[PDB]
Amino acid sequence: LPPGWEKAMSRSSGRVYYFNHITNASQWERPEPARVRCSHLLVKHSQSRRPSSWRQEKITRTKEEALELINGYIQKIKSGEEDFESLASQFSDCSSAKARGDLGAFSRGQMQKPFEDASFALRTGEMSGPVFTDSGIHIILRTE
Ligand SMILES: O=C(O)CN(Cc1ccccc1)C(=O)c1nc(-c2ccccc2)[nH]c1C(=O)O
Repeated sequence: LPPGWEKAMSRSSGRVYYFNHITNASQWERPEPARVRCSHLLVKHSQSRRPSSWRQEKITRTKEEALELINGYIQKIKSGEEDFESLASQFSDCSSAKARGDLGAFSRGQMQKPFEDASFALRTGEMSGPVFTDSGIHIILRTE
């Protein structure tokens, strides 16, 4: 299977699913360019490198509370109840929020390493699960 993918078994159902340990993506169905383009939604927490954003001068949520927020945004995006662009614009603690989280194109050697690795392991159109860096917790959408 492509880079990072392993076969696993569901806790509730017993059905096979697939888990990517590089993007933290998981999906039911069976699953490198010089440059990729991604958007993200960042949720900072009290242990972030810079616990401050356009949304909130002092970010005080714990890492666990950030992960809970991230997982709720993933659920809404996957259900189609909200789209990624809209939750990024509204809720991302990154300054790219004002561009629907779009970061433009980048190559390896530019981003923090867990962000880069996840970005380059996603398929075009594919969204990560929670990705952790010193900025905080991310949802990454690879758009090209
Ligand atoms: O201030 C910055 O520009 C970067 N920081 C603080 C920081 C500083 C050094 C290392 C890691 C994080 C952030 O926490 C941050 N990271 C991002 C980020 C992370 C991954 C991809 C794109 C943007 N955005 C932000 C932001 O405030 O707007």
